[PDB]
Amino acid sequence: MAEFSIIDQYFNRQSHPDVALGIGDDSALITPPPNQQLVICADTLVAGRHFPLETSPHAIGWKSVAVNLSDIAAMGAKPHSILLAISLPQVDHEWLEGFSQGIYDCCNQFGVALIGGDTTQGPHLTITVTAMGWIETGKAVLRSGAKVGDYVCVSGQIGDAAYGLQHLGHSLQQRLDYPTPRCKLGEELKGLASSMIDVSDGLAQDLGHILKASKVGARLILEKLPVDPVLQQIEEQQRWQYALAGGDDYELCFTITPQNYEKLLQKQLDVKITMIGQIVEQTKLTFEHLGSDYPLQIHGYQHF
Amino acid sequence: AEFSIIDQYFNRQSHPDVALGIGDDSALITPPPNQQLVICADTLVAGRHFPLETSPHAIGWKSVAVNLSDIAAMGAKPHSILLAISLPQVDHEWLEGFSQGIYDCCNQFGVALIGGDTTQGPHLTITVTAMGWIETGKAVLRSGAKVGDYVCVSGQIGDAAYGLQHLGHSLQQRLDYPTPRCKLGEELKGLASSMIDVSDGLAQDLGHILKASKVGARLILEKLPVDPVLQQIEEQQRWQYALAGGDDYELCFTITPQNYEKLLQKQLDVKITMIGQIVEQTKLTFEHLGSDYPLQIHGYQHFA
Ligand SMILES: Nc1ncnc2c1ncn2[C@@H]1O[C@H](COP(=O)(O)OP(=O)(O)O)[C@@H](O)[C@H]1O
Ligand SMILES: Nc1ncnc2c1ncn2[C@@H]1O[C@H](COP(=O)(O)OP(=O)(O)O)[C@@H](O)[C@H]1O
Ligand SMILES: Cc1ncc(C[n+]2csc(CCOP(=O)(O)OP(=O)(O)O)c2C)c(N)n1
Ligand SMILES: Cc1ncc(C[n+]2csc(CCOP(=O)(O)OP(=O)(O)O)c2C)c(N)n1
Ligand SMILES: [Mg+2]
Ligand SMILES: [Mg+2]
Ligand SMILES: [Mg+2]
Ligand SMILES: [Mg+2]
Ligand SMILES: [Mg+2]
Ligand SMILES: [Mg+2]
Ligand SMILES: [Mg+2]
Ligand SMILES: [Mg+2]
Ligand code: NA
Ligand code: NA
Ligand code: NA
Ligand code: NA
Repeated sequence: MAEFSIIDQYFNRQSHPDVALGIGDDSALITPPPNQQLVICADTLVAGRHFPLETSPHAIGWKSVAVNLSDIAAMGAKPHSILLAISLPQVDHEWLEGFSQGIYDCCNQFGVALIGGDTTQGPHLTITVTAMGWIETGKAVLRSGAKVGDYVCVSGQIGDAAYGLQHLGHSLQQRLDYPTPRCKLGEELKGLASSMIDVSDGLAQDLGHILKASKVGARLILEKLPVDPVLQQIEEQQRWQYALAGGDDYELCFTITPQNYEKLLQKQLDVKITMIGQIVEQTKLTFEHLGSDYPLQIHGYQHF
Repeated sequence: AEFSIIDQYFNRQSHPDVALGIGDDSALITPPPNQQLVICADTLVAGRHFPLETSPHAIGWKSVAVNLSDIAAMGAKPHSILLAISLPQVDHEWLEGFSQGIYDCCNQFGVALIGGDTTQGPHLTITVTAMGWIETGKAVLRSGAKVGDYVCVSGQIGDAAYGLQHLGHSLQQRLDYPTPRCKLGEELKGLASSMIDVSDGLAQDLGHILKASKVGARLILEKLPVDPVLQQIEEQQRWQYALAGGDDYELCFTITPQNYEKLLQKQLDVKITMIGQIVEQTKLTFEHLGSDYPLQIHGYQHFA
């Protein structure tokens, strides 16, 4: 079984009616919805670096899609379709069946179509997914735009996936293996959030991209960070390391005025929202604990 | 480090046809009116899609070229690319040459680099996503070939496959620096009845058209456009390079006699050769000096 049978056997379910031309030709074709901009991103997952080597093939496929839908959500946009480029050393039916199942389970959960890609042989498992979304023209939430006085907020919990990586077997491994892209929240933040980013590297480092892009600073309250009860029971130091520098969260961190935060809380959401601090004028990220300044040194995930 | 790599090598101005380029979670494109998005992605694996010692400039060039080739194969105009690279080491001399190759190909064809992803991985792997636009409904597909249509191919075929086995020969330039036939693809909109780019080998790639169109073809072996160097080698090897070599990135297309006459009236920037015609019998056969010529051909396939 070779390249072309592989595509047909695992990556060629019937295309959505809303896709002008799916898998089968030199490119895919999409008809843009009217009065909307294309939103596009791509992220690579390297075996043994973005996930443990023994990660289940289903989880590998899920996360490959999930982390890229998360980057669409971080813009306020609605995801539409993906391309899948996979390089793998060996043809393993069992692995490919479970991997394609994770691809399609994530796509199906968020209404996304798989419309093309590329399948190659290479010595190390390497997956690049390109994601495409659409957004009302002009309405994208940027990493710039945060203003002094805006609240700093984050969805869900932070630190779960990082704790899980260090405690494989623990229930919190599910947050490492199966992050949830906050797609509907991202769309609900269109027109409310003044800036936004998804927490892939670590909350402090990813907030920092907003602070640099907006030429502002932020003061965070450590005891308001939303952590899992398990992390609430570990020592404070390691708890805040996990929460602020763990990464792999794929939650949304955003800024928002107090008035728009009240409108956001009136909405029906599928995820917890926590206000964790405020944007300030001084161009520094600082931490507060029990009403006093808390010095804290911290580094997020960077390749190389 | 990762963030310095992007800023130093992959962050040239955006440019004008791009609402939001590099620096956010996704890129933003305002679609031109009355046009469909054309999108594709191809992966290059070091030591497999190019000799390990290929210059970084040629690696960058080809990474873009092979993807513009799949846009050209639809009759579409290329617009922008994303670049996903997994690198074992940070090498500034390599990165300078590679990024220069990326941009030299983009600049030659009016294409913007609007985003991507940079990761560490044990083996050099590059996936470019290419985006183009086509007047709605006017894409040239792999289906559509009709009995009586001529089979044509641009340029020369076999050059790159010869160069790969004769590294150091002048024809290595066609391996290292294929030319995507962008303008020709555009000029075949409304003229070609079907089209594919010849990445795997003319016989196999024409085979994809034959299967999608439910027709066959008869090719005239002495009409195949080969380099003078291949004209001087034994004819069996000549035909294997020409028909199963791959890596040509020429356009193979079908066209009515009537529309072929119109194509010739255009001032084209590449040679065009009529090499045979579509027939009812659903087989690819070869003819040489007026008689059937049996030929066993196997084009490129991963895991084969
Ligand atoms: N893993 C994949 N998932 C989805 N579609 C894929 C995948 N690999 C390839 N494809 C699709 O299968 C078709 C054949 O792929 P390919 O032979 O690589 O095309 P080309 O030779 O034009 O680059 C294309 O339509 C491509 O987008
Ligand atoms: N090699 C590259 N070429 C072009 N753009 C790139 C490349 N690598 C990353 N980018 C861009 O740099 C920015 C930051 O990348 P990254 O930190 O990986 O984003 P994210 O964490 O949201 O996935 C993005 O805008 C991305 O599109
Ligand atoms: C085996 C293993 N080691 C380490 C990690 C942690 N990790 C890997 S990548 C990463 C950051 C997210 O990946 P990146 O490539 O930076 O994604 P992007 O910012 O492009 O979305 C983290 C915290 C992991 N998930 N698995
Ligand atoms: C070192 C090396 N070995 C072999 C080849 C030949 N080769 C590699 S890939 C390929 C076909 C084109 O690659 P593929 O991944 O199938 O591209 P696609 O069809 O997706 O465009 C050929 C002929 C090469 N260029 N370099
Ligand atoms: Mg092609
Ligand atoms: Mg990224
Ligand atoms: Mg990302
Ligand atoms: Mg391909
Ligand atoms: Mg990152
Ligand atoms: Mg992001
Ligand atoms: Mg291709
Ligand atoms: Mg191929
Ligand atoms: Na990305
Ligand atoms: Na990444
Ligand atoms: Na492709
Ligand atoms: Na390929």
